Amino acid sequence: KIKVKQPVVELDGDEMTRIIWDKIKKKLILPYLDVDLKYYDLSVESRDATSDKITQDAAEAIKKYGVGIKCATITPDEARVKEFNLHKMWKSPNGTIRNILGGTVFREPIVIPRIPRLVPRWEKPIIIGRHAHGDQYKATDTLIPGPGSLELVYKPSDPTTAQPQTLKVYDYKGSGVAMAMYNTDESIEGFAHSSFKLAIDKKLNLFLSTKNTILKKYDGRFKDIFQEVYEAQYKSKFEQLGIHYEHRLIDDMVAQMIKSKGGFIMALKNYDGDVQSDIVAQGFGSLGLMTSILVTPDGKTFESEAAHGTVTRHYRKYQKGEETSTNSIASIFAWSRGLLKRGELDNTPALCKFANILESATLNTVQQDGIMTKDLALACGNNERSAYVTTEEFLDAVEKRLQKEIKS
Amino acid sequence: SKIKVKQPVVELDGDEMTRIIWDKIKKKLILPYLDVDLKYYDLSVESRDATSDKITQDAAEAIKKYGVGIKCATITPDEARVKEFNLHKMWKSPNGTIRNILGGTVFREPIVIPRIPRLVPRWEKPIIIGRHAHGDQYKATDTLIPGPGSLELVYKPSDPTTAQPQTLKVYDYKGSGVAMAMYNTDESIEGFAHSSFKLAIDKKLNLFLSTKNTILKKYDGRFKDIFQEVYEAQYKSKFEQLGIHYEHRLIDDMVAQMIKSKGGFIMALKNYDGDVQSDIVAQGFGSLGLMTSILVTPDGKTFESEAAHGTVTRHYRKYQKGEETSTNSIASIFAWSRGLLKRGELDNTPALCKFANILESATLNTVQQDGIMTKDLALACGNNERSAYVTTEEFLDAVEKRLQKEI
Repeated sequence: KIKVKQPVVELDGDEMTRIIWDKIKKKLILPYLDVDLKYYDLSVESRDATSDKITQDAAEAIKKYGVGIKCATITPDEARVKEFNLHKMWKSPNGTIRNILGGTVFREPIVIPRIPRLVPRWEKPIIIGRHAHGDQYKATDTLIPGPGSLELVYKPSDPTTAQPQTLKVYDYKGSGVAMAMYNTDESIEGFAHSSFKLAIDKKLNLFLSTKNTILKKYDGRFKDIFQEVYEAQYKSKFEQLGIHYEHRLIDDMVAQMIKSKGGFIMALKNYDGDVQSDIVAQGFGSLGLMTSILVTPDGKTFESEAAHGTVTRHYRKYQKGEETSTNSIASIFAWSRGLLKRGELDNTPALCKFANILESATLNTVQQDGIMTKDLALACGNNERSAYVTTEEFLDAVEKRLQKEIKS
Repeated sequence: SKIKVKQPVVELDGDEMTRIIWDKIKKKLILPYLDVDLKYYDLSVESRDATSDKITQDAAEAIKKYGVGIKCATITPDEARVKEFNLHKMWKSPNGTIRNILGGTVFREPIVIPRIPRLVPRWEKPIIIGRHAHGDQYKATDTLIPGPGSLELVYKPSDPTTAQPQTLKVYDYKGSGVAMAMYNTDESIEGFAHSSFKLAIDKKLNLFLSTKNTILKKYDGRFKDIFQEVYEAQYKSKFEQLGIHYEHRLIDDMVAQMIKSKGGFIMALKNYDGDVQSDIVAQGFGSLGLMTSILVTPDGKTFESEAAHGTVTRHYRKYQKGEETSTNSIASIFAWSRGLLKRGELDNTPALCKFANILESATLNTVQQDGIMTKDLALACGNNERSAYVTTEEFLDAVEKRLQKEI
């Protein structure tokens, strides 16, 4: 058994992804690793009970130990709130964790050669650096009942060092909606730093995307700080490596991305990184083939998460005792990438090496042995029922592939 | 000879290379065949500067006065542009100003030339984006925060009897940063709704509203709620009879699904999303240039047909030196034809609608059948050599030649 030097923070999730999660742990991880798992249950029932405090505790534990691994959770809506006697419509646990940790959520596709790419030219991986902090995800929005004035008001704590601002937003002549959001220079700076370090580390071109021609101050800040940071510590390293940094308007970027062959990093603001993430994932093959990892600017805190959401459809079938074919690759990779970041901080090559053949064994099950879940089988245009295996059958096959590739 | 257009048309001139092809189109493909009174508004950078951007204001009002506006691509100035042009102020995007004054929805769909390869192979049917043309980030107030302090969204109602004042805490800064507020009205969302549903019925297509209502529960919730209310009130029945469906989606689901789809549906989108996604769609179908963009109003009496692909100076700079140029004009031609189509529909002038359809037909056949195309479409087809494409003037000459035949 490989000794993990430091404990790992484990965040458990909901429904089908939770059922899959437990088997990954007990079969693909625990048998091979002596690891101290700090368990935090982020299920809807656990969150509702603790009044969502568990999410905060879990986030703070990741801050303490350095590495967190998270299972897919459900963000409750009106429908689920009514069915599962929920106190309120609890905020996204991912949003809460991201806000506490801050930084950048790096998302890139899990490339399986056999899978058809919906955007054929995309040969090389596209990495998305989604700023994890604020904007829409920490926004204040409200209904405007009728005619009136809307104002943005800033009051400095120290009126001697800074000035007050009362900016005219809008004069309503009827009912409508109003929202305000924010971000800090500290957070945008960390976002930049991580974007530049990954570009250097992975030898790729970096593109920041905003809309600074429309939002001159809010987006211009993203552009200015990035260029500031680039000139501060990264100019030489970029020139020596032969890679380029460039700011573009979100129009050019997304368009040039569709037209490209891939092979570059797109640093995106919280919202854009969220939307484009799925475009990229889907373009490369499927939503279920994408890693997602939160990194802090200091390079010591990590949160590896299962990107794909859990479908209730598969869960009910499972509760009825019917068979399921839910992919577990995203969940498996959540573990492996988390275990990698753990091994690099602790300086444990055995752990690093283990996580690599774990990934290798999972991908080879699909690529080499043709054993896969329904979604991939269909993506390959394999309409036969005998084309795919069950949820359980897939995981068992990966277990045996793990055993095989460990000994060879 | 020369079809008589009853009502005058408002024309907005633009910048750089697009301005040059604009004039070449007008003089060769438009003026020789129509008796049009063109209300001319120069929306170039130098023109807007000199008038302190009031010419953009004038043009928007003219469009509302007459009904149909045809606009050329313009420069939205930035730091570099201010330096190169000696601008007095970094003028707001004219498009934003125009759309704010007129309101409504901008409809965008690819101009499909089957010979041109699709970057998203499965896209066999046009995807139409219905972009909300009103507020949000295109009428927002943003600012810089120098240090620690509070940030509040303050609302004071005009009638303190029907509404309560709102003072909401947005943030307490512990450092320097950025703040911004944006808005939208129910009246504008209702117009967005009506335009979207009407189109879906007109074209017999499924309609999907995308939103981030899981995060912006009140703001984005209002979009979903109004659309749904409008659907049930006067469109649900019609949709069911046609075998089409309206559905509200999360922006995450929709784009992923769109990329996965075979196409052939309308995508109602908020201002920002419409801007971003329409360029993705245009690109996926083959070329960013091959795209129509027309703003409509809920009442059905005002239109703004536009060229939305920008100007891209790299060709204009070659025009300055007297060098050769191969810029695509299909988009700018379609801006005219679509405008005149709306003009013809309004005036009940069948001969104009007929001329506009032939103009489109000729323009497209020049590429599809005869193989005459500009540098950009040639590279899309996958041919690097020079003899693969023609010059800017050559393409327009070819279109004109084919225009004269099909008449």
